[PDB]
Amino acid sequence: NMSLENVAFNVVNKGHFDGQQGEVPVSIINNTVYTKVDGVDVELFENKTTLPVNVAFELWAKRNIKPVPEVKILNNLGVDIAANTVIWDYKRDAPAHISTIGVCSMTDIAKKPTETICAPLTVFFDGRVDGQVDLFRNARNGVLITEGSVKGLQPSVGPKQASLNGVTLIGEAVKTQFNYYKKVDGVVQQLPETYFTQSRNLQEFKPRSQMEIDFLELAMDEFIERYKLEGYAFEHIVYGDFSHSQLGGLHLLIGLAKRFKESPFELEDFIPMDSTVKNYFITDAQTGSSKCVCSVIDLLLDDFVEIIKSQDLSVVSKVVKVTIDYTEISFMLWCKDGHVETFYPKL
Amino acid sequence: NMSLENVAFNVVNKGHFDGQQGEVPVSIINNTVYTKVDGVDVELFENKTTLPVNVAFELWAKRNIKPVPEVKILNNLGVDIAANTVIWDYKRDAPAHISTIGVCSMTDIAKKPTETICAPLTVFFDGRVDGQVDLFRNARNGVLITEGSVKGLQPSVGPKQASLNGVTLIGEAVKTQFNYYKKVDGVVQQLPETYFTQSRNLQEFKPRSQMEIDFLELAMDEFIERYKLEGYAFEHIVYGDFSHSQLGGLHLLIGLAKRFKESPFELEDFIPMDSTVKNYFITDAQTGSSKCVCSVIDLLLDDFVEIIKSQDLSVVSKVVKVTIDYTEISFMLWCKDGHVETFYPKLQ
Amino acid sequence: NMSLENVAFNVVNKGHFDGQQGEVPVSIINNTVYTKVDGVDVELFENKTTLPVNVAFELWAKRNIKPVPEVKILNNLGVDIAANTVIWDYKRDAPAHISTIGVCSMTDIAKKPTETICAPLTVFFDGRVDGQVDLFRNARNGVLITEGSVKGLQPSVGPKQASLNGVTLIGEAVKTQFNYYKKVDGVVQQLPETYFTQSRNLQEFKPRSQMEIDFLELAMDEFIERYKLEGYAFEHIVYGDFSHSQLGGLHLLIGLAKRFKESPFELEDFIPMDSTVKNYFITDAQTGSSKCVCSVIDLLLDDFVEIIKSQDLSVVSKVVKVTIDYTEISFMLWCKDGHVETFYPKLQ
Amino acid sequence: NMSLENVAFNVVNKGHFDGQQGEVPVSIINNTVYTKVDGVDVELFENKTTLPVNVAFELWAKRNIKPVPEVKILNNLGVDIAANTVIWDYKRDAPAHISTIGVCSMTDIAKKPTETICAPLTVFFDGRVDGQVDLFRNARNGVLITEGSVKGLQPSVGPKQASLNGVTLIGEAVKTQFNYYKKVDGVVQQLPETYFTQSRNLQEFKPRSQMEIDFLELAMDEFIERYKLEGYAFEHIVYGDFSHSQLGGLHLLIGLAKRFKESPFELEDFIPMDSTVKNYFITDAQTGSSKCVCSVIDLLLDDFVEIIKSQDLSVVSKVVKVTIDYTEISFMLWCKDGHVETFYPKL
Amino acid sequence: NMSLENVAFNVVNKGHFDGQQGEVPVSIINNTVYTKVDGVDVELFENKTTLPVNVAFELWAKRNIKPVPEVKILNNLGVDIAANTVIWDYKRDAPAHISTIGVCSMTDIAKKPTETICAPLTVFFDGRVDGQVDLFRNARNGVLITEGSVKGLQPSVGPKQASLNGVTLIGEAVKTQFNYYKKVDGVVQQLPETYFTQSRNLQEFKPRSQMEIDFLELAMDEFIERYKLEGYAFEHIVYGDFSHSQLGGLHLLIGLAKRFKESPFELEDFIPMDSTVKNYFITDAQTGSSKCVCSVIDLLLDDFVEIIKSQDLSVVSKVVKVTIDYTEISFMLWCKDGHVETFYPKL
Ligand SMILES: N=C1CCCN1Cc1[nH]c(=O)[nH]c(=O)c1Cl
Ligand SMILES: N=C1CCCN1Cc1[nH]c(=O)[nH]c(=O)c1Cl
Ligand SMILES: N=C1CCCN1Cc1[nH]c(=O)[nH]c(=O)c1Cl
Ligand SMILES: N=C1CCCN1Cc1[nH]c(=O)[nH]c(=O)c1Cl
Ligand SMILES: N=C1CCCN1Cc1[nH]c(=O)[nH]c(=O)c1Cl
Repeated sequence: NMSLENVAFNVVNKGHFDGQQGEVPVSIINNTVYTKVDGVDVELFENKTTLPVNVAFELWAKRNIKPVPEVKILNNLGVDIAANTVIWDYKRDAPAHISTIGVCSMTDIAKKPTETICAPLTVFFDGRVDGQVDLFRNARNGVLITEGSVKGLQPSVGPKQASLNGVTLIGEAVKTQFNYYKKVDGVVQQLPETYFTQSRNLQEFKPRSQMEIDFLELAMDEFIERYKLEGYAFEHIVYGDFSHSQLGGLHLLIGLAKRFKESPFELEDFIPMDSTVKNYFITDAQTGSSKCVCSVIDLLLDDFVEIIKSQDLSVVSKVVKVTIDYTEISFMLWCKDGHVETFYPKL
Repeated sequence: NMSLENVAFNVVNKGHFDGQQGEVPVSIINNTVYTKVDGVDVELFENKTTLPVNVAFELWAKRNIKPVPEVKILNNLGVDIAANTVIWDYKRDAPAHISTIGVCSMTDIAKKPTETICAPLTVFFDGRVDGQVDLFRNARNGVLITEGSVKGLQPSVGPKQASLNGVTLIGEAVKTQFNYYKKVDGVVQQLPETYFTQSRNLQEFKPRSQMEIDFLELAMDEFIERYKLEGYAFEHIVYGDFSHSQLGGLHLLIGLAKRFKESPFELEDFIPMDSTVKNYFITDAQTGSSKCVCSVIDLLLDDFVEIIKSQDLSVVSKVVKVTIDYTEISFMLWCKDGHVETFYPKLQ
Repeated sequence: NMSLENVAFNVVNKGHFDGQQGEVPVSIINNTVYTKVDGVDVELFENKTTLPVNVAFELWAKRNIKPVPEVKILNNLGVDIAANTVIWDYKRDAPAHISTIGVCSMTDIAKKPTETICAPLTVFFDGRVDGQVDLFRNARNGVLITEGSVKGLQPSVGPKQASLNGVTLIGEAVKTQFNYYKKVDGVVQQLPETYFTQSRNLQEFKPRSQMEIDFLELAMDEFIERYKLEGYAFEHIVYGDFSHSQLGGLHLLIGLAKRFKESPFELEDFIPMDSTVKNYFITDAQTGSSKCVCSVIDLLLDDFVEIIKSQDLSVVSKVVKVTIDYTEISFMLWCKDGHVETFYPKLQ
Repeated sequence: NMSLENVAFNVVNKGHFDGQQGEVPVSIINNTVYTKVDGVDVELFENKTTLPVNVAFELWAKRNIKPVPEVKILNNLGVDIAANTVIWDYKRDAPAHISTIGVCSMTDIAKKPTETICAPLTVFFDGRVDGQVDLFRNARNGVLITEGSVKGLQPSVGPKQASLNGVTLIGEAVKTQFNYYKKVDGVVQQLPETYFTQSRNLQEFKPRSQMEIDFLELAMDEFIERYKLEGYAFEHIVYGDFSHSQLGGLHLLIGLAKRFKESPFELEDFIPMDSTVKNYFITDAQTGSSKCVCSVIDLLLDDFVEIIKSQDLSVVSKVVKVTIDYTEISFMLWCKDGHVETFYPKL
Repeated sequence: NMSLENVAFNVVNKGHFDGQQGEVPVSIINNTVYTKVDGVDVELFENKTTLPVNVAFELWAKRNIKPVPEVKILNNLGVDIAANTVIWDYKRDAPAHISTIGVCSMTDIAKKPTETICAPLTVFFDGRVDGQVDLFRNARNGVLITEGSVKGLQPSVGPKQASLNGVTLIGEAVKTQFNYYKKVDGVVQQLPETYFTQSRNLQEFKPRSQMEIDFLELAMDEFIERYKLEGYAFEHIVYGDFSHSQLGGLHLLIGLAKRFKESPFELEDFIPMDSTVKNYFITDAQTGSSKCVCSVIDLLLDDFVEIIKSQDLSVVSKVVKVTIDYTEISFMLWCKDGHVETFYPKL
């Protein structure tokens, strides 16, 4: 007996869809779902998706409320759809995937991931749910996460962090670090050695290494001396140059975090979605320096330092490919006279 | 077991809400309800009401599909709400009443009309439904229809016609003539003697008496001579006067029907609802004669002739009250030198 | 060169998308596309689909404007998608298929039907378009139409009529009768022997055989006597029975057409889409007889007579399967004492 | 001469409806009201209600701008409608009541509360307005507030705080503490002895007693010792247990306030309205501990301590009824071996 | 080849319209523009204007991304339309002007400002763009800004600050101080001597003079003594009186800034647009003092002091006209017994 009113009953009484029996009266208007509480309408859901309001409400109510991979990792691994769950994209306020399997009669393409319509799609499987490892083994295309080993399968250790109800966190009361596995055309695929981004944000930025503490604490000249970074344009690249009309550099989140603590600036997130590299239109409030496309990545500073120090500085211009979050990120490296001028990731 | 998806399943499978178990997939968008059929979306309902789309859909699916009184009758009798049904108002594409009793959880004020919230409201009861005559007997305020006698209650014979799925008709395979009863503050009321409007339409107009046949077939002059109508301004009032820029008269539907057969015109229904008197902005296409507010009533011609021949004609202008469809309709009567100049109903 | 403004320029200047260069100014508001003509806004398209307004506009502009199979045929043959065209579904005012191939960047799953995403889907190919017969020969799943012979493939002769810009017609200046071919999992299929529905409408109903002429012109009794139809309940099944509150029979479009000429009625099309069997909520205006779900099919009368005269009549009720428009339509047959009581299609 | 344009004139020139004469040009679009200022459109009102945009605009413009009872108190006392004013619900951005009396021609069921249509409804009367005490005396059902005594009527002293333009506050320049009176079916009703919630919020939380200062300042072991709370599971109940997957306890707002100062967490207010007990879907950012339905109440800590210490701890499971904000709040008390395990309010 | 899809291509790849060739797939729904990124819809623009969604999107994408005059200055100078650019109004989230010249085929009234349809309109010209000074000279009505002298034209030195992507700032990496020129009916007009407002906001308020530092730092009695302000009701006017039901005074932004640091209050901006004088409905959270129409201006405190000390205090009531932001601001001055009672600007 699945229905709009039963989904709303579950949201009101359980905080999300929990399979309970019951109904509440519902009103739909203004792309919004209301329920009646003691004679007046209370908003339960405002649709920000491109789906019909009542369909989006049901997928949101049926969202996975356990730690799940961040959407950027699923996208980077080519995931098209999830087995018997909904990965909600809190950056977009919308389902991460267009279709479902065994979730919702308006969006399901199948009830089980073994149906043949699913074979060409990369299905996400969650080894914490009974039966899903076996489904991964039978699927032609898929991505599997587990908490532990799967007999005979070679794992890839994922990022330390995961998303729990739209909060990205490294779990202490719950496990957020998974093994990853991937199959293409029926064949298990070796996932590449990879760096991971750290998923921090500008204002709550906390360092995760002694080098990152030093960078936030020392003066730039002091930090550069200790970590032997002369000639790598580290200031320009990480900390930014605000002296000209066009803002120079500023491509690591920790550098924006330091600048923001000192002096606020505006960041227009003009493609608002989860991605390994983010592009912002930045305007510095104190100087008026700005840049329409400022590419930013949150790598652990030690990782970025390892990457840039590995580069040959003998060419004026060069694409540098780095595996990050399982995907190939192209960096542009600009050099002159054997030292770096700039280095930035591309989206 | 109440559910949007179950309402849609009933619409798809039974043509209306029939209390069947089942569900179909539904999308709501654009103030429209869709359902998915073989991979594509099919429209089931477009909301034209001021209620939320899913609520309006459910009240529409739960509409009464038996012959029921036209909305103008229920309005004139002061009905506020219906016992355990929805009277769908097809002139407004909306429920006839704001609230419900035992129909829909978003709009219900009660499950049964015996709840005290219902005592002040004038509840419509339907003697065809078991138990509702007795519910009327116990109610403080109500209107009751029946198909036959009720012990101890004198009936008022209602109109011949009723509304069945939005079609107004005089039933032959089904009964459409009801007895009417009304209670106010626990007291059974004597309903007044009344004329009834005939609820016909311009394009499909059927005469219902020999006088109406003669009016449609004879020339104006011969008709007036036959029924001895000199001095009552029938040429103005019923036939209409298209000779000046302001259209004169034309206040009886049969007169519009006769003109429309001969020469088409535009009628703008600028207050689109069911009422005993209708006002139209009329533009005649042949002549260009027009009138912003042309008040029109569909009386049997014989009834209209009885009314106008039953008036005193000795003052320039006055209000004439006529009980029609159970309500008091004001007409304006204008006379000169002992004869009619014009006579028209007012929408009020 | 793809662009909303370029799509609008083609609509304004060519009547549909024709691949021409140019642009006009466009406004989108109210799920409606406008363009500016001499300082004011003119409506080009009102979106009635569940797709975004600008996407629906483009698919509509890119609709196939040649005669194409009616949507019910394509549905019954299991077509999922069309190769490099849009079949516009004029009954739903929406694309017949959710996705496209080589039409529109928002809806395309592929540029060409040879991409592997297309292999499981049943792709509609059009032999009038160069290369598409060969694309069918190579496709895993498909339906092909042609105007003539294909070397090595046995044809199924399709219906006489097809849809041209939403008008269903039997072409005289253009060919509307196609050969049909179908492949499932790489294997060419033998399509079954089938009847076809005639796709006529109530108001414009044209007889297509002498038997149908006789049915429209003769009285019920003389018709039944002439074609020796006693015992098959044609009076109930085809002519309909309006004598009780529940309307009896009336399951053949020609019978509705004959009634409609004599006396109008209301048909509520409560699942508005193209299908072989249609269900209507019918209310007869003259009698008040009505039925919530009246199943109606437009067969040539001769075909219907062949079907009903080809059944065993010895049990109270059973399901009779009939191949119509390439699909298996279930009918319910009800008999008593060796004669028909009623016979009606089911929408399923 | 009441009209949409006159309501907008009043909003522009007086900040709200003030009965002044005048008109401004208005545009309605996107469920929003605009007025034209020097050639361009300026937003005056965005409709978040289920009423028609122009109707909601007029009720919002006609909102009571004096301190009024919080909506949760009116709801708890059964109020259906207000006499000749609009109580605006700033938690819902909507009128607290569906219908009006003498306010708005689209929503009025009557012009005066003495009309018989009002008799079955509990009408709110404001004794600060001339004539309303007398109307309360003539009404069959109603709730009256006053600043002072009403001859012969037995008062109930209300909460110290009230709402002024959506700000909940204890007045110093204005009076916010009212006497309350209530009638049902023509009969004055004795209002119960009651606790009141304190209406504080998470981030601006300020303590209102020495015990509350101590709780924010001392360590939990120290606080528990001083106030002799051993065996009442006070830590679990008030301060929360974040060590497991499912978040244990945490049912008093002061405990969330303390936790939030230390380490931020997300609170999804999935039924957004004013109520004595609130239910949140909480996710702790530092540990990943979470709970779909966490029931929370803001009682003065001294009040909560009085309540829990009053309980008999000899039964494993027991509903405990406490009058709060004039309504019966059911608490679940769970005990083992003569000490409390948990204690939480229900919504 | 201008089109909706090309505008969206530019927004995605360049951060704004940059004249680049290319297209992305776009969806329009819910008065919102989406583009498809790897199979799912991402929001690019939410229309808050009264224009059609796709038209508003194009004007926003084509917004001037250099420092431009704040909208209040353009409005005060009578500007109706801009030459070959879009001044975006970030206070209204909408174009500052209804029509355009050479920007957008749905809103253009002309392609060049020399067309005769433009003659009756005051056109904004930007002397930093090649050719626009000459266009100003040929225009019948217009306003011109430049960075430097224009031969033979008498300049007016504008405000120090300008708006860069909705951030108001005094430029250090870019120039924000312009010369202003204005023509009416073909004749160059002498712009008046004027004060300028400072365009600061409540929470980030930073002082810009020793007097402003003193006001934030000293006690009111101390500040008043040092700057010899006795008898000018400075406390009432600047700092506010919260002791009564109706909030007295509080008309300078610096006074609200000081009060807000000490104790928060609500400011309802009920006409949300950019203007020299702003009107707020204010409610003090600590006392409950409030005022429906509180007129506020951000003048440098030294400027306000110069203005009030210049006034003759011998009349109970008097309108005082002050040129601010090039416009005539009327102040009401109320005096008794030779000292000020209050002084407030009018909107
Ligand atoms: N600074 C400029 C001006 C245009 C090119 N560019 C470099 C740059 N920087 C980024 O941050 N991201 C890019 O993609 C690119 Cl590309
Ligand atoms: N013809 C005119 C011009 C204005 C008055 N009038 C009569 C009239 N005729 C109607 O039909 N209805 C009215 O209400 C009225 Cl009133
Ligand atoms: N007349 C009635 C009343 C309910 C059953 N029935 C027969 C019928 N007739 C149709 O036309 N179509 C049906 O599906 C069915 Cl079923
Ligand atoms: N902790 C759990 C898991 C399910 C039951 N429960 C207790 C609880 N806690 C609340 O905070 N509120 C409740 O209503 C209830 Cl019930
Ligand atoms: N304090 C009051 C009560 C009504 C008049 N007034 C003064 C005032 N103060 C402002 O701040 N702005 C005004 O426009 C005006 Cl006017």
